[PDB]
Order: sequence, then C-alpha cells, then structure tokens
Amino acid sequence: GSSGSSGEVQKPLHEQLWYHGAIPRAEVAELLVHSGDFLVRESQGKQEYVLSVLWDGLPRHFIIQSLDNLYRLEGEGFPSIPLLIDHLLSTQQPLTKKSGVVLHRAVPSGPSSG
Repeated sequence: GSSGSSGEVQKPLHEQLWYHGAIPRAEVAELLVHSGDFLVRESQGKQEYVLSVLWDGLPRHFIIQSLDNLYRLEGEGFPSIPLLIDHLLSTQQPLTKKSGVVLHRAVPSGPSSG
C-alpha cells in the first residue's frame, strides 16, 4: 500500500494526540499507565498548559513556563509546545533535576481520532 512522511513536529498543539484539552485530573490518571508516559492538559480558567508525566508510580504535573516567547521547564525552550516536547523525546533530557523524569512515549486521546 502506502504511507506519508512530513515534519509532524510542527503540527499545532490542538491536533497533538497527547493534547487531551482542559480535562480534569481523574481522566488524566487513566491515561498514564507506565513511567515515561506523558500528556498535556490545559489549566482550569487560566490559559496555561500543564505537562503531566508518570514516573516512580506518581503522575507528576509540570506547569509549562513561557517568558522568552519560547516555552521551557529547566533547560532550553522552543517557539512552540510540540517543538519542545519533541526535543525532550529526541535528546532524552530530564524534565527537572529535582525529579529526573524523562518522556518516553505520548498517550493518545483514544482510537476516536489521531
């Protein structure tokens, strides 16, 4: 048959398989099953994204920071959320020295779309 090949890293955050939206914490907990599993949710009211990843048996929450027109958490940043997430998935740098958590694979919304 066939398949396609493109620069998916530039895809808008709104279509990212790991962008479940402003969903509550109970829903989030049912997505991450293993260490390295990650997703992005939007904050309640306030327009700020939150990366949630599982490690050691505790789903962590990392409020994404934005300042230099780029988003980051402990090291470098990028002009967009997917660009940064893709980079950690690429270079395997830890999310924060204080925890040492790394991203191994994204968790999809469900078989509904993607």
